[PDB]
Amino acid sequence: NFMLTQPHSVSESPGKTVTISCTGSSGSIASNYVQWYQQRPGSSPTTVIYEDNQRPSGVPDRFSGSIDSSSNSASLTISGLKTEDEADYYCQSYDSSNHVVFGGGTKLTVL
Repeated sequence: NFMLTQPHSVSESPGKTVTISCTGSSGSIASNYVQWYQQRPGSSPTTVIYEDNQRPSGVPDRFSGSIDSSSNSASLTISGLKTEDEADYYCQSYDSSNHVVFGGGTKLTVL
């Protein structure tokens, strides 16, 4: 029953850098690839990271993904924060049965 744990909320001011973490529980974060999605209200999720740290074409380079095996976590880091970045973010991976697992989500507020 691999699960992904995310904090509810983060906030930061425009131009600064914010980090959203996603910690593996009942399994290792490194066993399967982590994706990150941006999602606005009533809209489908947008991929901002796949395969732990790959950006889809078009996604600004201020979005970066990483893995910290020592904390069993993955992180989405957003630098040079913009107002348009205010949104929900979900990490996502797979359990030992290759079924999809989502983090609980984080709301980013740009102050």
